[PDB]
Amino acid sequence: SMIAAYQARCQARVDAALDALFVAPREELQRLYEAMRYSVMNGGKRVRPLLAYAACEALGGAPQRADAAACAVELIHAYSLVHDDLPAMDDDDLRRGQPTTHRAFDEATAILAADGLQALAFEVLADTRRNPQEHAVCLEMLTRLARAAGSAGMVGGQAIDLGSVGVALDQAALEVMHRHKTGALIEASVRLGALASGRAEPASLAALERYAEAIGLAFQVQDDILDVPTYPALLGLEAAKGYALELRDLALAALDGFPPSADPLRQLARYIV
Amino acid sequence: IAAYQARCQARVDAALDALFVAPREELQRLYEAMRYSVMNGGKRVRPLLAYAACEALGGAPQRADAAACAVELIHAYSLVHDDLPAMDDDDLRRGQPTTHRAFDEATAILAADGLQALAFEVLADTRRNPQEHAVCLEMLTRLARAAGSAGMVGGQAIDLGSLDQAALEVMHRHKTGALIEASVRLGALASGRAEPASLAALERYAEAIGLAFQVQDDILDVPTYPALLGLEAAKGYALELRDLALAALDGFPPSADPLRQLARYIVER
Ligand SMILES: CCCCCN(C)CCC(O)(P(=O)(O)O)P(=O)(O)O
Ligand SMILES: CCCCCN(C)CCC(O)(P(=O)(O)O)P(=O)(O)O
Ligand SMILES: CCCCCN(C)CCC(O)(P(=O)(O)O)P(=O)(O)O
Ligand SMILES: CCCCCN(C)CCC(O)(P(=O)(O)O)P(=O)(O)O
Ligand SMILES: CCCCCN(C)CCC(O)(P(=O)(O)O)P(=O)(O)O
Ligand SMILES: [Mg+2]
Ligand SMILES: [Mg+2]
Ligand SMILES: [Mg+2]
Ligand SMILES: [Mg+2]
Ligand SMILES: [Mg+2]
Ligand SMILES: [Mg+2]
Ligand SMILES: [Mg+2]
Ligand SMILES: [Mg+2]
Ligand SMILES: [Mg+2]
Repeated sequence: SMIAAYQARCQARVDAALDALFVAPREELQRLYEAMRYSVMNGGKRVRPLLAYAACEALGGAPQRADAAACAVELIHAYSLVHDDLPAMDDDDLRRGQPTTHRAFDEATAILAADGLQALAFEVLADTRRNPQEHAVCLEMLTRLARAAGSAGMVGGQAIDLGSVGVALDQAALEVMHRHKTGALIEASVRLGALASGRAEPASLAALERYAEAIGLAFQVQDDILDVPTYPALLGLEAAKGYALELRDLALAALDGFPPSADPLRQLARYIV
Repeated sequence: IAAYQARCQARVDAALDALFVAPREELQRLYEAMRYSVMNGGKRVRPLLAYAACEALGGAPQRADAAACAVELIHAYSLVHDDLPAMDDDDLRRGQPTTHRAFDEATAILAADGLQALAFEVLADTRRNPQEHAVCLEMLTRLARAAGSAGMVGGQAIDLGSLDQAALEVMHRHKTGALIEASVRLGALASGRAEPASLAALERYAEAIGLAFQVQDDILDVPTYPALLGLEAAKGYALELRDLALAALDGFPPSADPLRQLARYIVER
């Protein structure tokens, strides 16, 4: 499809940029940097960089402008996975059939590698060579990423998730959890791409945020459907399917008035379901 | 400078205290862990440095509030992770349960991850850190490079990956030097009066004191400086480091006295 090709292009672009980020400054840091590289260069689909690139092109921006945004979101994503896999959390030996970072290396090294990837995400956005936007915009990007990645966003989601082991969640609570744990970063990816366009305005940003909210949930509902507290458990399988379609429609409706260059976002919304 | 310290401490604690309000109820416990990890009665050396660097260059100290917060937030998150079972495995810090004991291990990992996000948030926030934009960006750049795999986190890995004196110093310069230097650099930037020669002088200062802390702590506890150099020679080196710090400040005006007093204080403990 058009979306499969767009994804492959986004993936190649962000991987080339990311690949350059993992050279140890000196020899004693080689293994730390190898763990960082292992944690990022893992053949991931790069959905968050796709969203950044696509939001940028949806507002008329050349996609290379969003390279730093794309790297930063993926660096936050990657660090999150390394921490999530740790024995204190999900305790997973494998991710996509490969040894998790703490399994490949060791637990200390994985914690640190990921800590350094979070630093690096902020580094790339603050770096005016790598992220050559107007200064006020670089700062806004950093602000939005920090709020999305932190205790009010993604890390908060993780805490909500750990804090409801034992509790039977209803749909509202499930959605609170999801909106933090994954929504915040998906929204930031769209917001930061849009900012990288050089043409953001408040109406277009707010529309793109409605898009991001809808697709972020649509991802979760559809994943649950395909794995068949989950959406099908709550609603039954057919009604979950209906809801996935309702979310796709909300996303497409949010893009009303956008030009043909927003097609990749429209295509993705449909693809998800 | 015990009184200057206590003032820096009260200033930064007031600003930090305001950062730990959970946006909603489901996040209360996370935010409590964050607070517990920061509001721990720490001496706030890094904020003292940021404030004092700012004043050394003629800047009113409140201009450095965000820098002070950011460096302390990085410092605090680093302690939580350093205390974990996979690293130093400490049950206590300053006689109190470590965050992973008071709460739980996942919560401690997460609380600290959110402190690191928050440090960058505070510097990028033009209300809390109201400098010129290019200066905000430069502060963020320097903190990110200092906190990350090329600085502080690198130092942790070097330590775990381990010694002659050169190698000990490589380790220290990453593990603690990078963040001490960033604290001084960020305060200096917050002054609005930074210039390259002064920034370079202040960096020499920070390099010297960072090491002076480590040398003197090893001396007092008697791969340590006394083991490596001999006890009396380590004492000599501590003085040498203090003098390098004071020399780096030669030609700064009287408002740099707090930095001078700290250099002496370190080696007089
Ligand atoms: C540490 C913050 C992570 C926030 C959510 N991540 C996407 C976690 C990764 C997951 O999607 P994954 O299935 O483990 O990949 P989880 O089910 O554990 O939530
Ligand atoms: C080895 C293949 C395992 C399953 C692969 N996907 C389900 C992983 C995607 C995820 O991590 P996510 O939480 O769905 O986004 P999941 O939890 O569904 O697994
Ligand atoms: C990422 C970790 C960087 C932290 C560097 N030090 C401040 C850690 C704390 C120590 O000083 P502490 O004595 O545990 O407080 P350490 O001796 O373990 O280095
Ligand atoms: C295996 C340790 C080699 C690194 C240097 N030290 C001896 C570690 C011990 C410390 O971190 P600790 O706080 O005493 O555990 P120190 O502050 O003495 O450096
Ligand atoms: C780099 C600033 C040093 C400030 C003094 N330290 C807190 C003294 C205590 C130590 O030596 P200790 O291992 O706690 O005894 P640390 O490793 O924490 O530095
Ligand atoms: Mg998980
Ligand atoms: Mg998991
Ligand atoms: Mg999962
Ligand atoms: Mg320790
Ligand atoms: Mg340690
Ligand atoms: Mg200590
Ligand atoms: Mg020491
Ligand atoms: Mg120690
Ligand atoms: Mg010791």
